[PDB]
Amino acid sequence: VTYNLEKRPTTIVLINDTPLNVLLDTGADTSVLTTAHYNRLKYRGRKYQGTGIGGVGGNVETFSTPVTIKKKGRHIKTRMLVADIPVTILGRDILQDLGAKLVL
Amino acid sequence: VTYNLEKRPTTIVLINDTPLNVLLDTGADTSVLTTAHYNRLKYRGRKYQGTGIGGVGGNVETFSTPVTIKKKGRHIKTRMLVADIPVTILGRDILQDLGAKLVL
Ligand SMILES: CC[C@H](NC(=O)C[C@H](O)[C@H](CC(C)C)NC(=O)[C@@H](NC(=O)[C@H](Cc1cccc2ccccc12)NC(C)=O)C(C)C)C(=O)N[C@@H](Cc1cccc2ccccc12)C(N)=O
Repeated sequence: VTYNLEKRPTTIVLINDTPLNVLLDTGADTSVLTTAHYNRLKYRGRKYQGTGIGGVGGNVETFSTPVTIKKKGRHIKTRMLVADIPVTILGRDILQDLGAKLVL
Repeated sequence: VTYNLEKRPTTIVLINDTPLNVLLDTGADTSVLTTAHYNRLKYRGRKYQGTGIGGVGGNVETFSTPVTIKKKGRHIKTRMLVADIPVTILGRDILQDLGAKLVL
């Protein structure tokens, strides 16, 4: 599917068997699940301490956690960061894995 | 051109006749020039007070300024926000104008 950017590009993905609406963000180097979302997952793996991320408002502490993402018939097994951010974002690391491309 | 997201999707655009490397960010609702970049523009228009933007680290104050952007043979005349952020970002407002699309 093609997102023309009239609205924020969001889609539902299954993370640890829980359908979540996520933002597809080419400006995010890495993917981050909101703490609220991490707490609603049907299954959770261990929490590994992380070393933060930065954005427009400064830096925020993170932890990392193992997840399985299902979308586009792919089963991706990776680590995602967790942080108190406003929305769950799929960044370049997972976007590359799913085959997403930005065309200008 | 197609960005496969192995690296941050950046490109050079001319803003007020000044070539700048900008980040193409589908996660940004609106475009923001860094203060450093605004100060290096060959030409600058008036500054209009704005009402901030938010991101991962909280909110940051902004002002808006009229600009002309040239890229892909288009001449776009619009307003961009200015703020002390780490990089200049072209968000959905300008991305839509240039015809960019994200494909998943
Ligand atoms: C972890 C992600 C980080 N990237 C980023 O923060 C860049 C990424 O596009 C982010 C997603 C947004 C969703 C947090 N975008 C923004 O912050 C943009 N905000 C908006 O559009 C808001 C959206 C927004 C705000 C509030 C609530 C929202 C609820 C739902 C949806 C959107 C929401 N609208 C407004 C009107 O306030 C700004 C750029 C215009 C990142 O890649 N960090 C890097 C490198 C880095 C370090 C320091 C500062 C950076 C600043 C920008 C990009 C990268 C930066 C890293 N390695 O840590």
